[PDB]
Amino acid sequence: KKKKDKWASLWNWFDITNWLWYIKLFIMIVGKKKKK
Repeated sequence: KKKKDKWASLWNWFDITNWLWYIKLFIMIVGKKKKK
């Protein structure tokens, strides 16, 4: 493999979405625990 590439950046970019995936799930769950 070689640095400097569209795929190489995907590792540094997707890295931010790795945990961000859970966030989207928190936005929903947080609405359930809310209750009346």
